[PDB]
Amino acid sequence: DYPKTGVATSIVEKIERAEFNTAGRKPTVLLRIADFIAAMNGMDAKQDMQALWDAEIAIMNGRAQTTIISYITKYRNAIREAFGDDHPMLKIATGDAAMYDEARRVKMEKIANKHGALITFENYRQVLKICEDCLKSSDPLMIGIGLIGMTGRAPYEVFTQAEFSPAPYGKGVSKWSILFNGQAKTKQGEGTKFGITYEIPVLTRSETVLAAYKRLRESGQGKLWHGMSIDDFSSETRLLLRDTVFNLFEDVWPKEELPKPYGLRHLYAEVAYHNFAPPHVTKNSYFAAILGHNNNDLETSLSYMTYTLPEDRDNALARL
DNA sequence: CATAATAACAATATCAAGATATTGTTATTATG
Repeated sequence: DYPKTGVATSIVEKIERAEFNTAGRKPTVLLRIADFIAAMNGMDAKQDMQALWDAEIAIMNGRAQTTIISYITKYRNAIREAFGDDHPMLKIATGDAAMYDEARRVKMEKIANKHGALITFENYRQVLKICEDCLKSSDPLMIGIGLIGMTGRAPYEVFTQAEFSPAPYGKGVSKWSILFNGQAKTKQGEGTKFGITYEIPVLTRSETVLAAYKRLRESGQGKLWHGMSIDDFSSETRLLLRDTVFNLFEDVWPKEELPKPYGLRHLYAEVAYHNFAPPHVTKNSYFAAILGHNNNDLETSLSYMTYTLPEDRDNALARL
């Protein structure tokens, strides 16, 4: 209760921008958050805080649990922005503890189901070739896609904040590996890849990737993308990227699902493990190494194992 | 009447075991 007044400038600016729009939805949630932070101003009693949060929770009732959790993240971030990390509301404005447990349960359950039913990525070579061809395109979006397919970085990392640099092999450059900076979703942890330049494998010669990236950065849309926030990047590119991926790998992607930009990261993991993995490491370890995870974290890699390579599928049936 | 824009709505994958930050889908709105 040290600060009793505050303003979440993010939401407010997002509303002022949306005051004059040609079309689209009405920012109802942003409005509820704004009115929330507004009502929070001047409060010193915690019972009324609890009542406010009880009503606000009572609002988003007939919705999805994931949606509710995400919205709670929104509210909490708004509170942190407006007042600070010392406000009692942060201990009040949180989700029911039995909700997060159900979430975790469902998550690990899904992963477990995916691990018992791997998808055979039969035409993966064609996809890799498609990305490699996108590496030589003049459309920055395409170059971005191909970069996702080849270096395996996330769309946010690739389009907004990647720094690929030549990796030395003793003396000269490495043909099948580059350097990378910086990782996303790290939240600035002690043992995360925050501000860490580490070596990653690539699925085509390093000169080609470096060239395509150098072209990507110096473009107009590339400059428009650099340093962008996640919401900005979303509203700017998300649907276009989605439909371009939709149209690209239309008839070469596994029939069990639809082409999504993040599948290229999974395929990157599987293939680079299939080609470059040393004999004294496990799959989880190599995955954690090349994907850049928290220190001593091998469970996050479990979410990246959903595909199975045709050759493995073949020689596994060789035991007949 | 489609039509495109827009944010609600939703799920996944990370750092840390209690949530945050990314990626992914659809209903609404103004408008032409």
